[PDB]
Order: sequence, then structure tokens, then C-alpha cells
Amino acid sequence: IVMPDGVTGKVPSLGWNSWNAYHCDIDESKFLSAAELIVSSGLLDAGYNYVNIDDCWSMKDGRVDGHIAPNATRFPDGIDGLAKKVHALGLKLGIYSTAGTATCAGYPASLGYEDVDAADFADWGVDYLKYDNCNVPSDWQDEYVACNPDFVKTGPNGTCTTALDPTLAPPGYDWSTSKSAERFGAMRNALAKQSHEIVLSMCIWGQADVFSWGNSTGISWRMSDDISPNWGSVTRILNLNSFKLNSVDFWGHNDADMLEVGNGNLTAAETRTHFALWAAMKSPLLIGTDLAQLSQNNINLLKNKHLLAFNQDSVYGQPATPYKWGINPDWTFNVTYPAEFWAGPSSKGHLVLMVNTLDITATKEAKWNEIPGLSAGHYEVRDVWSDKDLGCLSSYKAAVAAHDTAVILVGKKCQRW
Ligand SMILES: *[C@@H]1O[C@H](CO)[C@@H](O[C@@H]2O[C@H](CO)[C@@H](O[C@@H]3O[C@H](CO[C@H]4O[C@H](CO[C@H]5O[C@H](CO)[C@@H](O)[C@H](O)[C@@H]5O)[C@@H](O)[C@H](O[C@H]5O[C@H](CO)[C@@H](O)[C@H](O)[C@@H]5O)[C@@H]4O)[C@@H](O)[C@H](O[C@H]4O[C@H](CO)[C@@H](O)[C@H](O)[C@@H]4O)[C@@H]3O)[C@H](O)[C@H]2NC(C)=O)[C@H](O)[C@H]1NC(C)=O
Ligand SMILES: *[C@@H]1O[C@H](CO)[C@@H](O[C@@H]2O[C@H](CO)[C@@H](O[C@@H]3O[C@H](CO)[C@@H](O)[C@H](O[C@H]4O[C@H](CO)[C@@H](O)[C@H](O)[C@@H]4O)[C@@H]3O)[C@H](O)[C@H]2NC(C)=O)[C@H](O)[C@H]1NC(C)=O
Ligand SMILES: *[C@@H]1O[C@H](CO)[C@@H](O[C@@H]2O[C@H](CO)[C@@H](O)[C@H](O)[C@H]2NC(C)=O)[C@H](O)[C@H]1NC(C)=O
Ligand SMILES: *[C@@H]1O[C@H](CO)[C@@H](O[C@@H]2O[C@H](CO)[C@@H](O)[C@H](O)[C@H]2NC(C)=O)[C@H](O)[C@H]1NC(C)=O
Ligand SMILES: OC[C@H]1O[C@@H](O)[C@H](O)[C@@H](O)[C@H]1O
Repeated sequence: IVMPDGVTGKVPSLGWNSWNAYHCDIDESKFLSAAELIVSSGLLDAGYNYVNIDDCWSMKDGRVDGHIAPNATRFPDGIDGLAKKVHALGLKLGIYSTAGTATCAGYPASLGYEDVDAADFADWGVDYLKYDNCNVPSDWQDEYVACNPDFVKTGPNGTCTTALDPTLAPPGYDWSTSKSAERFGAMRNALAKQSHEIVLSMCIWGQADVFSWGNSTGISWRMSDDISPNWGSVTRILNLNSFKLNSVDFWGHNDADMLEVGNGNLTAAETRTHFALWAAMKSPLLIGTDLAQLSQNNINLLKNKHLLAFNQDSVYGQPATPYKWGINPDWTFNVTYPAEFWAGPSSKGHLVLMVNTLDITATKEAKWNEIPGLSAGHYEVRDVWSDKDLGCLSSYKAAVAAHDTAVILVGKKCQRW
């Protein structure tokens, strides 16, 4: 959705969220340190300007006088006070609620209280609302389910049918009229009336066919169930998103979930693949790890100027898309072996990404005639990882480590005859 200030949320949000770092165990200091570190590590200069509180910030036992109250032990100066400290640092503050009767962690949530919660958030100086999908009451349940492989039984190729899912929405069903759309729309409407602009991030896990109506409601929408810091989830989410890229443009981006850079058992190669594809798919990019514990190597990864410029491109709204699946036939839904060959235009040139989904070194070749928007010829090519000029190339071939991604920026045409 377009926001009144004409820029906030047009390109993917960039920041840091407490969830993958701390889950439910958060307090002010964790945000103050995250913020100090975003500034001092140069991440803010790179573009990461949201410090986002996720679940577990409020007094858990209920609303206090009709309002969600900050847990004052965790936030001794309140959300408003944190907001002031964060705003002073040149950052933005995100908070979290749920379109249900309690948050996913069981805290007070916003369904039916949108106008009061939106006013509190606005009055606190909150800039971003991640809005979750837990605890939807029976009366607010959707009639149908949408074909979401993360939740519903699928046949081969991630397909849904009536026989597998009796409640699958009939063809032509308008998801904008669903209860999910209403629940989210109600918070959209509530925020819109406040003077302080808050962007809405729709944490709906790819449910309710949010791809078709999300752009009328918020600036981003989760398109899958929660990421986990392993390769299985990286490929799971990559595969799901690869089929949903047509919903991604300015003001409205599929959210491939929070970054796991720094976390779990992802190797350096997997981490690169994960960040590069998240950036290229123009998901919001929300760091999800303790920045004090993050290696300078992962910090440099996050600051990749080319991946960020591409993600943040203000002329080209579409993301990089798969042009060739690779091991499988094009358009093959496959959780372990998603589309390998990706490209999209940008102001800086064409970004090309080649994901080695195999667990052994493989040679991957970017061939210009295969890439939409390119043609046979010679282009200047730059390695995105090293920033190295690779020269004027008729194609680009690399030995790509297991689970790694070769990433190049294809520049202006060169050396003709
Ligand atoms: C496994 O399931 C998958 C997922 O459902 C399914 O995938 C489809 O596969 C078929 C081929 O079998 C694809 O059909 C081809 O489409 C080619 C170009 O399509 C582009 O446009 C597609 C249609 O766009 C419409 O719909 C969208 C939303 O519905 C809407 O936003 C648009 O406005 C428009 O109305 C579009 O779906 C597709 O998007 C997919 O692909 C891009 C990557 O290109 C990706 O980024 C997206 O995320 C999404 O996955 C894309 O935008 C078309 O050129 C091609 O034509 C070939 O054959 C014809 C013969 O007529 C030749 O003329 C031509 O030269 C080509 O050789 C063909 O029609 C279809 O697009 C896939 N759908 C999706 C959603 O991915 C597989 O079929 C399943 N496999 C099995 C075994 O069943
Ligand atoms: C979600 O909703 C938003 C808001 O309505 C909507 O945003 C719009 O996106 C389009 C498509 O990217 C924007 O229009 C483009 O703007 C860029 C940069 O200014 C231009 O380069 C584009 O022009 C090219 O393409 C045109 C035809 O497609 C050609 O006329 C021209 O020659 C260029 O090649 C293009 O105009 C538009 O500005 C925004 N709207 C706003 C208000 O910002 C978005 O598309 C929605 N998402 C989806 C999936 O529909
Ligand atoms: C607010 O947050 C504080 C601090 O995290 C919580 O304090 C804990 O309270 C439980 C029982 O109430 C104890 O078991 C813990 O030892 C306390 N921890 C600390 C460090 O004080 C408190 O529960 C939260 N209150 C609400 C209502 O959300
Ligand atoms: C996902 O794609 C992978 C790669 O094509 C498939 O894995 C292959 O499966 C066939 C059948 O078992 C084997 O002959 C190959 O040895 C496998 N290749 C690799 C590299 O593992 C897998 O079958 C696909 N999954 C689904 C559900 O279709
Ligand atoms: O409990 C908080 C969590 O709730 C889940 O529903 C969500 O997908 C996660 O991103 C995290 O927000």
C-alpha cells in the first residue's frame, strides 16, 4: 500500500528484529544495544534503520485500563521512551501485535481494539507494526483455506485439491472479502487515522492468499511459516516465494521472514545464499541476531552495497525472478531443490544469482541470452561478493560451493564488432 509520506515502505524495510535473536526474552537494553550497534557497526549507514520489537513486550496478563501496557520491568521508560532514544539515534522503532485475541506468545493483542492500539502506537512514536496471525477466534475464522503448502496438505508439485483439503477456496473466491483481510484491514484503517505514520507488516504466514490483497492493506506480508536457521528452511521459503513474485513491487513486498544470518547451523555458503536471495527477492531484510556476537564477516555480508542497492532500488520495483530452475524443469515446486537461476534489472545493472542447491561444488553458468532483458553479447560484469571487476564477458561461469550463490552485476554492454 502507498503511504502518505510518499516514500516510507515503498522499497523493502531494512532493520533488526528481536525475535530470531532473543525470542520471548527481551527487555529495553537488548534494543538499546541493537540500536547502538546498528549505528556503530555502520549498518544504519547501510540502510538498516528499523529497530523492531517483536512479541513479549507487553504486560502479559491483560490490557491495563483498555490498553496494551508495556512490561515496565522490561521497558522502564516505556515504548515511548525507547522510541525517543531510538529516534535520537536516527532510527525507527517497530512494535508487534496480533490480529487475534492474544499474541503468538500469549500476550494482549489487538483484534477488536485496533483504534485504541493504533492510537497508542502512534502516540508512542512507533513507526512500524508487525502484525501477527495467532489466536483468531472461531467467529473470525476464514470460511476457506488458501493453497499454502506450509499449512495445508498438498499433492505433487505443491498443489492443493478439494480431496486433500475440503475447505480449499473455490475458484474465483475473493480473498479481499475474507475475514483475514478484514482483520488486517481493520488495523490498516485504524493506523491511517493517526497523525504519526506507521507502516503495517502483515505477519500472516502466507495464509488467506495475502498475495492478492496485501498490497491494499500493508507494505509487506510474510509468505510462509516461520524461518528457522537451517538450510531446509532457506530452501523451503525460497521455493515457496519463487512462485509468488508477481505480488512483489513497490509498496508491497513478500516477506521471506527475518534473517538468520549469524544463527543456527547455516554455513558461510548457506548464509550468503540466504541473504543474497532474501535481498534479491525484495523481501524486507530484518536482521535477527545479536549484533554484539555477529562476526565482522557476517556484518560485511549484511552491508553488501550491491544487494542492498538492488533490494532498495527506487526505479525498478520488481524483484529478481527465476529464469531457469536448473536441476528441475522450470516451474517445479520442490522444497529441497528450488529455482537456481535468478535475475532482475536494477538501476545499477542486471543482478544475476545462481544458487548451487547441490551439496557439492557445481559449475553454474549465467548465459545472457537466457536472461530476460539481456541479449547475446558482452557485458561488463562485477562480482557482487568481492566487488571485483570480472571484465567484459560473453557469459559467466563459476564453480559454486555447495549451497553457495554466485552473484554478479551485469553492467553495460561492451567490446562489440
Ligand atoms: C507446478 O506448479 C507450478 C506453480 O503453480 C506450475 O507453474 C506454472 O507453470 C507453467 C508452465 O507449466 C507456467 O506457464 C508459463 O508461463 C510463462 C510466463 O509466465 C509468467 O506469467 C505467468 C502468468 O502470469 C499471470 O498470472 C499471474 C498470477 O496468476 C499474474 O500476476 C499475471 O498478471 C498474469 O496474469 C506467471 O504465473 C509466471 O509467474 C511465475 O513465473 C515467474 C518466473 O517467470 C515467477 O517469478 C513467478 O513467481 C511465478 O512463478 C510468469 O510471470 C509463459 O511464458 C509460458 O509460455 C511457455 O509456453 C508457451 C506455450 O504457449 C510458449 O508460447 C512460450 O514460449 C513458453 O515456452 C507458460 O505459459 C506458469 O507461469 C507457472 N505458474 C506459476 C504461478 O509459477 C507448474 O506448471 C506445475 N508443474 C506441473 C508438473 O504441473
Ligand atoms: C502495490 O501498489 C503500489 C501502489 O499503488 C504499486 O506501486 C506502483 O508500482 C508501479 C510499478 O512498479 C510504479 O510505476 C513504475 O514506476 C517506475 C519508477 O518511477 C517506472 O520506472 C515505471 O515505468 C516503466 O514501466 C512503465 C509501464 O509499466 C512504462 O510506462 C515506462 O516506460 C517504464 O518502462 C513505472 O511507472 C508506480 O509508480 C507505483 N505506484 C506508486 C504510487 O508509487 C505496486 O505496483 C503494487 N504492487 C503490485 C504487485 O501491483
Ligand atoms: C515482565 O517482565 C519481567 C522481566 O522479564 C517478568 O519478570 C519475571 O516474572 C516471573 C513471574 O512473574 C518470574 O518467574 C521471573 O523470575 C521474573 N524475571 C525477572 C528477571 O524479573 C514479568 O513476569 C513480566 N510481567 C508481565 C505481566 O508480563
Ligand atoms: C526435488 O528435486 C530433486 C532434484 O530433482 C529430486 O531429487 C531427485 O529425485 C530423484 C527421484 O528420487 C532421484 O532419482 C535423484 O537422485 C534425486 N536427485 C537429487 C540431486 O537429489 C526430488 O525427487 C524432488 N522432490 C519431489 C517431491 O519431486
Ligand atoms: O511469537 C512471535 C512470533 O510469532 C509467529 O507467529 C511469527 O511467525 C514469528 O515471526 C514471531 O513473530
